Amino acid sequence: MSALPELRELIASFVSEEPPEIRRIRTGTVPDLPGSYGQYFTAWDFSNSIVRDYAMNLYQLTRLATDESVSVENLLTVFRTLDPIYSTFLGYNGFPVLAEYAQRVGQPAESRAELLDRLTTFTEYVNRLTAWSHHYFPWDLGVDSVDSLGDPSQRIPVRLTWQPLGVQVDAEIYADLNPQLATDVLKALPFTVLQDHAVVSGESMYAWAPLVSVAPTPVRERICDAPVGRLRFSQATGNKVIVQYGPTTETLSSPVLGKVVDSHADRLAEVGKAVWESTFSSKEPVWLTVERL
Amino acid sequence: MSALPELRELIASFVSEEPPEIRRIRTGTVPDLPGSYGQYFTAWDFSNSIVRDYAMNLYQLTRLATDESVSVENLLTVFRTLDPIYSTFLGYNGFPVLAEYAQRVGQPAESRAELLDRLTTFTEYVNRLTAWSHHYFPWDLVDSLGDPSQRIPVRLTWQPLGVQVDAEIYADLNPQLATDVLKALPFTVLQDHAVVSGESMYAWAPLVSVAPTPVRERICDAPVGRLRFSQATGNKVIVQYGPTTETLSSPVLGKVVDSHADRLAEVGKAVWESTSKEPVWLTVERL
Repeated sequence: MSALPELRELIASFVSEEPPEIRRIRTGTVPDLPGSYGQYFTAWDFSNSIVRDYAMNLYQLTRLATDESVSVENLLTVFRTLDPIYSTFLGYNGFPVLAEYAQRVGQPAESRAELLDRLTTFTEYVNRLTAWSHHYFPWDLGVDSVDSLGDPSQRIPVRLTWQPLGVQVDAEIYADLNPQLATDVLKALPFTVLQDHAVVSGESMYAWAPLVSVAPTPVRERICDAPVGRLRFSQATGNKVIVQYGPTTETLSSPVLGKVVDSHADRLAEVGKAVWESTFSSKEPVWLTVERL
Repeated sequence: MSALPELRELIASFVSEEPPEIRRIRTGTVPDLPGSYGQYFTAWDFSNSIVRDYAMNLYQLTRLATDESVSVENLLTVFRTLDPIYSTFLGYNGFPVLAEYAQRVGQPAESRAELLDRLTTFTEYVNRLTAWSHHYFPWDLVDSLGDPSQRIPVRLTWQPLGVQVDAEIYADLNPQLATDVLKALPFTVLQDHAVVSGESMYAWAPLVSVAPTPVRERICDAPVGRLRFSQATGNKVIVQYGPTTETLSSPVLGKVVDSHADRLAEVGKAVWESTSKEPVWLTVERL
């Protein structure tokens, strides 16, 4: 069935509409008034950061609900230690409903039924809150080929569309490299989600996709070593579809999803300039649509 | 024997000196130059936040090694699942040694004592990295319960302010917590101010108490002069000298006597601006 049905309508509402929480935090109208000495930028820094790291904790707890070596009640114990501290502080720092649903996950309700699904739903919920926080946070104040490796018949064509940019690139999903990962993304297609730029990785863009893929990733590519047009699906940082359009420095391995065709790789730099303008200063909503051709 | 004595040497040195990582991140001397565009404040904002939120993960894992229902094979599984995304990103974002010692904690610790000490040593290591990052981060952009005779006096002195209050630790309310805190006396650690609660000051103490805390007080309900030892947010001693808004309940460690509570407002005024990022030291000692 549905773990927390009231959450699924909230995940559906927040893929397109801004959550009231991100608004009250960014406008300094959080009810309890967090922040020291007349100012709320520091509490803003703690809401942006804690809601982000909480989401990383929740995702790995979702991956743990799949591990059968870890006992079910043992996992419920682990969840009822790290989650509480993050929840009640987020409940005080502008995320009250996030705090309330966290206790509902920390319940001995059944086993696995209320472990995997509950986290999945809640993890997708907190990743959507983190998506809007990353968008509306004032960052302005401060080898061999994997593309060749693989059956050419397992390439699934997709088109990326940025509005109101009006730009469309054509990409290719690598479905034989990470089978279940590609299946998890194609079953979520099509989706239109807010587009944001990477803030530490360099010339890269990521958008939180509406899914919680727990699929294995046998093929992973180092980010800094990714070609122009690289499609990556980072499950650990919030199930994001990442499009790299230039040089990046992050040396970590992220799952490989595919790549934009070379004829359309020239149009990614302009979109990245506009999307960086969307995350760094303007805060103007640039939407991304991934769809199957 | 300690699990990682070379880490214990780093924890001892960082009480008075700034870690070499915290220096380069605050100055933008990270080797691969992280951060988008030409600015590095985002890499700074991520290093301060990720290492602060990582220490909380490490502390609850340290508390999980006391749970005997969770097996050492199971705690190592939750470690080898939740740790990498935080350790490898920190290793790239200016904490390479933190990444190195993180895998060494996830080894097949033959015993729960072996794994727990790896956690306790590493938790204090990351807690001091969070302490110096919190100090140099540009943010400018129940008393009647128990018996009085069951309470131990201490003396707090802030340099170079020269301000000295006399406090009283309630050793009967949270016995294990108070015992674990007194064992660190005397200690001189950097004093910082709270940035989200209100008029409060905390300083990271050189210990990792996982002692039970039966008596916890809501911060918004805490009187002026309240001594709190929050184990979850990095084992720091907190002195509230004015109004606070945080509604979370932190363990009660003691309180500065009413006679010297008039002297706390001045220190907090010269500590809020110190967190200017100018260092201020705190010495707590047994009288």
